[PDB]
Amino acid sequence: MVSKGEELFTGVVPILVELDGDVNGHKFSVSGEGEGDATYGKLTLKFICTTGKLPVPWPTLLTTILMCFARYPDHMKQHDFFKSAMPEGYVQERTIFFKDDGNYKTRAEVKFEGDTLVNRIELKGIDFKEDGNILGHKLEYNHDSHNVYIMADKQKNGIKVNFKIRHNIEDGSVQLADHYQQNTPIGDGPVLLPDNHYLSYQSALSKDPNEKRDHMVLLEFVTAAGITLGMDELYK
Repeated sequence: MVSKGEELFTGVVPILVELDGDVNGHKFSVSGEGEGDATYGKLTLKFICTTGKLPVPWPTLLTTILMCFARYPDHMKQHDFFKSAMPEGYVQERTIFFKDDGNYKTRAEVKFEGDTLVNRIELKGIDFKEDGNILGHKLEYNHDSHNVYIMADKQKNGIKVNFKIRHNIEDGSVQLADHYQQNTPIGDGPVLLPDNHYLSYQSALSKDPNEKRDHMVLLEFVTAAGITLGMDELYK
């Protein structure tokens, strides 16, 4: 018997992900599996495009395909909306605007099914350029560190989240992907509404040498942190 969602994350938790996508009319499905351990903010997953070739680069899907696995330090545990909403889950919705190119709109449900934390997602992408960095597969196979800023959404009883991913391109340029995100509880019970804070992300992208299908192996580390008030040196 558990009184708080965070109690479900004291050990290793199995994960499943299932994604149905449609980008410029190219339809695909992705299945993922692995495990998360919130005590050190780790996720490890393997994803497979089960319908054939992925029509977009794996790195553009990475933010879409589990913030409940962040490590929140003791002094911040009262700000962890994500686990508080468990086991019933939360909905996570985004629009991601790729600068000078198309956009993804996503809706996901993250919730326990039996002992397993399951992320089920629909993604629709429109207005992409056939010869742009996305459909043209010009992204490097990596995803650099990023800090995502979170604030409470009082009226929806959830949170709002914005961040700007800088995807590296083969030619040395970057491709910006503006993320706008909202999460709301699935259940009707109380959740923690957090003060403003950060999640620090790292992601390491690899391939399984024995895997011949289109796939991505992913490791994420995620830890929560507070903010500091920047000051211009003039004011110090």
